[PDB]
Amino acid sequence: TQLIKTLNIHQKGYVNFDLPNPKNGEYLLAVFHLISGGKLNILQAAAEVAAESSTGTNFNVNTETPFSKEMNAVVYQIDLDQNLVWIAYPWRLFDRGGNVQNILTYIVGNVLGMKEVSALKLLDVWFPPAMLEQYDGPSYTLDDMRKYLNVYDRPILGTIIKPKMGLTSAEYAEAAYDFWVGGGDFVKNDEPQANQDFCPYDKMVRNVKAAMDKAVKETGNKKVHSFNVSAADFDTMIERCELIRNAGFEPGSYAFLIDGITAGWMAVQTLRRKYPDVFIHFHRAGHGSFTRPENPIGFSVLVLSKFARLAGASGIHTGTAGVGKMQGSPEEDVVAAQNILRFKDKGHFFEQEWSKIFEGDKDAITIAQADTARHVILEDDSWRGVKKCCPIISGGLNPTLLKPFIDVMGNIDFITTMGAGCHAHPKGTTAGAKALVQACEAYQKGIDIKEYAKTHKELEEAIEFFTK
Amino acid sequence: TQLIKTLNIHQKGYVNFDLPNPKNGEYLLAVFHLISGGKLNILQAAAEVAAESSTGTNFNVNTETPFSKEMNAVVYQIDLDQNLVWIAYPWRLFDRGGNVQNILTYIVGNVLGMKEVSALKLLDVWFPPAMLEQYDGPSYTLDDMRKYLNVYDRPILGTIIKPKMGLTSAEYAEAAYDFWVGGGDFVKNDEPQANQDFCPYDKMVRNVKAAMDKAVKETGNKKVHSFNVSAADFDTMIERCELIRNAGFEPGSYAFLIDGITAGWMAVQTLRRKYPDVFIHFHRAGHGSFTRPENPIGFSVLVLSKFARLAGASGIHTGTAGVGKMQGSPEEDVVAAQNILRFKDKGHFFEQEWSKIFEGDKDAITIAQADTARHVILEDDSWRGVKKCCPIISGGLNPTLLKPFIDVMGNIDFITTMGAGCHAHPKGTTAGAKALVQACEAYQKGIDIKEYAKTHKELEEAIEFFTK
Amino acid sequence: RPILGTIIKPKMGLTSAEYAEAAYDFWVGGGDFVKNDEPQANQDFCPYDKMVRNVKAAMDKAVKETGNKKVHSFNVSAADFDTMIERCELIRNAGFEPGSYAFLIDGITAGWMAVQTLRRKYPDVFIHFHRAGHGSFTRPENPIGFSVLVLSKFARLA
Amino acid sequence: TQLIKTLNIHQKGYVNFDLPNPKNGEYLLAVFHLISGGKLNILQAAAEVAAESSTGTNFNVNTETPFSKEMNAVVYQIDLDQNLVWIAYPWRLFDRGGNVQNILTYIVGNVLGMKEVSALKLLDVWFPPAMLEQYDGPSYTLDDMRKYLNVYD
Ligand SMILES: O=C(O)[C@@](O)(COP(=O)(O)O)[C@H](O)[C@H](O)COP(=O)(O)O
Ligand SMILES: O=C(O)[C@@](O)(COP(=O)(O)O)[C@H](O)[C@H](O)COP(=O)(O)O
Ligand SMILES: [Mg+2]
Ligand SMILES: [Mg+2]
Ligand SMILES: [Mg+2]
Ligand SMILES: [Mg+2]
Repeated sequence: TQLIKTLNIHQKGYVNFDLPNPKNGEYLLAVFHLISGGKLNILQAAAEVAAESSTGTNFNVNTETPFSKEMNAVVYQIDLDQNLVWIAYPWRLFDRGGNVQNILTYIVGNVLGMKEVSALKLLDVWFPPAMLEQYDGPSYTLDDMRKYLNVYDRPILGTIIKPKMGLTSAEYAEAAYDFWVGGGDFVKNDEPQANQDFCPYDKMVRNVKAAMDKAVKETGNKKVHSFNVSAADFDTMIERCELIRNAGFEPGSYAFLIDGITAGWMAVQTLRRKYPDVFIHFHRAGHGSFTRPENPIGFSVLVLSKFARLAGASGIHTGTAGVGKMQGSPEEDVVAAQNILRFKDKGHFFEQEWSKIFEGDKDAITIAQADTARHVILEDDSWRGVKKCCPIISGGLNPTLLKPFIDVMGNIDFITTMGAGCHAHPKGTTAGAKALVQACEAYQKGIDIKEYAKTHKELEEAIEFFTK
Repeated sequence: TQLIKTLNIHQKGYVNFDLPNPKNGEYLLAVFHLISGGKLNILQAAAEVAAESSTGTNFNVNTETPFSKEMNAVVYQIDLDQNLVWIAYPWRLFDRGGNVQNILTYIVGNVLGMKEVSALKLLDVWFPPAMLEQYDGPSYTLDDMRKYLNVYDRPILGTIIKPKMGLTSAEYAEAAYDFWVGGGDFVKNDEPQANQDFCPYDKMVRNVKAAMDKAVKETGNKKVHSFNVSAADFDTMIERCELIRNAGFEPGSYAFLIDGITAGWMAVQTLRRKYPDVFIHFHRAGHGSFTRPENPIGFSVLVLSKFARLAGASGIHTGTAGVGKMQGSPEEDVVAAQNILRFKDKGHFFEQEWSKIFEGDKDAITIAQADTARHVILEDDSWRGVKKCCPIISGGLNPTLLKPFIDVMGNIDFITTMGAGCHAHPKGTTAGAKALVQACEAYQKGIDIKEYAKTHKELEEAIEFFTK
Repeated sequence: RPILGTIIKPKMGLTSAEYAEAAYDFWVGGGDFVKNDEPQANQDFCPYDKMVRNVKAAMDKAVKETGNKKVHSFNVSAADFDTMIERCELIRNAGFEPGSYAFLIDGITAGWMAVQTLRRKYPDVFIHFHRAGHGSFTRPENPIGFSVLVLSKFARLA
Repeated sequence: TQLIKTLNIHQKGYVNFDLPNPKNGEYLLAVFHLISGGKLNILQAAAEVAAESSTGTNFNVNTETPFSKEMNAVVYQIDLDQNLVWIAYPWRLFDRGGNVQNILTYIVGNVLGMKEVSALKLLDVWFPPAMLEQYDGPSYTLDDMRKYLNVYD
């Protein structure tokens, strides 16, 4: 009321507390933690943020048409105690053809640089079904990799080949084989692993193909390697992708890892569209400045995961919820993982149903019940909703912390990669992989890891090394 | 000394205070503001940051080869009062072929997410000449656009067509013509301006071509439009680029604008390599979470500008140094602009010469003296050094603030775009452009804007509107 | 007068820009001929294409400044034929003035087949026979081998 | 010691007897039987050979960068009785793409023609695994021909 009266003529055009239905399908919804930078109240700063993020500037321009005002972002709700502002963005503003970076430019672009706000954090977003129809979403999912690996009822066990850099193609392939033949299913390139002169990319791909062939023949179990395809340009990325394709691995045995933050959302969308049959591994390296709680300006991990799911990433790192070495808590990481893995989640502020069909459809209710029961959904009915994005759990994880994270995760529908958790095991990479599989089996059987390690030497050695 | 003794075996491998020559060409140099997250001193947290950013993890992995330890990032200097840590990264770690996002993944990637640090801000970086040889740098520069525009001895005057979104192709072209025929040289797409359904991209390009043709014929002066080519994927971006190319504009009359942060560094490098003859307009929308001083985790504006120059961007927004609406001060913005515009700058912590030749070369000294004298350098001798990256000054700027920013800028070698400074002028876009040109002429003649506006109605109206 | 030439020292370790700068420094100082050192190739710190482009720019600058033509001898010895011809075509499509570039081949290490292939594919290009490794054949301290005269005669025949 | 003190400034950049790990993977190792050709001792001749076979000449050139010194071949060991010199060549010097004749041009190229040495025989070389990854190696082997011929034992 009073804050509305404090608004000038320009700011009033971007504030509508009497918006009749924010969830009518015309508006993406964004909740911002907002603290003004000085001399502006919360509502004035929110109006400036909405103008700078939809259509306007610090002033009313004389070129403003009545049609332009329809595209205005409007503040439709404010919590004064929490400093929360809700903004409805007409998704007509966004670039057509499922352009996610255009959305990020609108909502988490210039507004982060504004001195009018001392804190601007996009906590959550809500995608209407009409807007959700515009975007690709995932095409390859965790269920497809589960089918390829024949891994069900447990998290897909993965590793990151440590050292991060400095190994040759032969050494990297040897480490990948050592993890694979030890029982591990998933091996990923470290995020900066690329065509370095001491580890050439084609040699690395060929050696990884040979190592995976040997591991598959020895264990009788399929294996998956996630190749980092982040390059200087598109041509190098697609050349590396085609090099992986023409190796040639079995279909499903390789995933395309892209550094989403650094390489860009364009690279993620290009990989998703060019290779819909390949698991797109979204690596979120560099996300911290956006998502760290110490940083007042940015967007939450939940928003990043939601936009990664929208962009078509098959999976994205979500965080260990403070169990690992990455910041910082379960309330962000587990919530984001549930939101990207579930057909419907809470989440932080918006009830996000990833269905693209009518709200009260009986088939939608059946799909939600099946998704809650952990059955595969959207296989023959992919039009109904967005496919799930697989959470990927990494960062300072050893087998001893496998059970606690699941205790925070609430489920086992995720890929877990442990670089130092296995390669820093005193008895080698294969011993670390065996210890990880032993910890997973102990969790599956309900046996405590200390009790389980009495008959499993690798698990006991991992507990002894990783407890100090 | 004591902090070195506090280090364990793993951390000692990433700390070398006795590094004999950090500037030997083997190491990129990075200065980090670092505050530990808890239970770790400054040296321990710096060692973890260096390990996580070069080769290692929280532990020593048994796969580590002696060759791997050579690629270790080493902390070679620490200021305890300022909480500053210097890390030398062997640039052998970085992906070959001039991949900049690989560098960003190494140095400002995973380390931002580490809970071991409560503050981690990359304040500055230093590129050795041997490393600088590996990267493209700019190919089209501000000097080429100055030659095309026939604009010398004053900043290139530019505008952003406000409203940011909501105008049709005809209205946008009309606003661009109104600025161009008013004396303004440069018109840019707003950062999210793309193929929206109400402003189709091909229609916008054709209408902008017609408007620029009309403005060029009426004024007898060439004009430049910067088109936003940020798309969902590479194919859409190149389709829009080719659409601009086959419009067909005069060569030099169009620039390719890319949202570098959101669309990604891969898009910037791809635009640089595919179109070296086109001004690559780096728009840094979303940079704030990286660069805002309120955010303890990220990298400085200077580092972003330096990496944009390395990636081949012809120009990048640098900030109004607190004069405009964007945060927040001259010490970051002006320093970054000088570092990307000069052949050699201070800068924050490293003396960065952008020459790729011997440090004491007489020709290098002559080139530096010519660059200080504002002569065009590196035309016939582009091997010698990296071409300058033009600073672009935008954000809450009206003509009344044109003189003060130059007072902080120390030069007029920049493109200045004013969206609300001209389109919010009460007498229209052409009146705003005339007021901006009048303010520029008043600065060039030393006449105060209040004195100059007595014989120039547009400048007086702009002052009256923008002084309150 | 003899054609004045130089070899860019250091032999290795210079970037493409530093190499082109040294070549320009010799060229603008009155020197006519600049050659790749015999192992100078597509090293990671001095990429071959960047070296060729920078040498082309430096030769252009020296030619305009001095008003005299300049010649650079590029080492085209590679691992295989395909790499050698790729480097040769990279030199040709730089594109230098015809006669301003010579092809340097390590005739002993790379082999006589490389020398003959360079001669037959590029008869209009000066074939620079570098004889690195010849000493074991030609050193007087070595009782087994062949004289320098024999090596020169077979080079001229090839 | 005394041979180290006999060296000049130029030769000292190609002699490092305190090389910490010659087998760290950065260096191809070469052992040379070396007898100097007159007025140079074993260490000076070895330094000249290392300079001529990695980056240097008979003098210090003014174009030498600090990066260039990182590519210097260094004599890291000497057997005075056997006239043996160990030189660590950073394999960064070698042409990329598995170029073997480039390696031979470096190590057994110009140095054979030097008059500063009266005997220069490369007895042995050691390839680090990181260097060995760069090169092809045999693809068809004696085992393949044994399988084709059905000839074993
Ligand atoms: O390099 C690394 O740090 C990791 O490989 C983990 O290594 P360790 O498991 O051996 O520690 C992961 O890439 C990061 O955890 C990603 O972070 P996030 O999951 O938060 O996106
Ligand atoms: O939408 C905007 O906010 C602007 O068009 C400025 O508009 P006005 O000039 O009309 O205010 C610019 O894109 C930002 O300033 C970029 O910020 P930076 O220069 O810091 O990268
Ligand atoms: Mg990693
Ligand atoms: Mg139904
Ligand atoms: Mg010079
Ligand atoms: Mg030579």
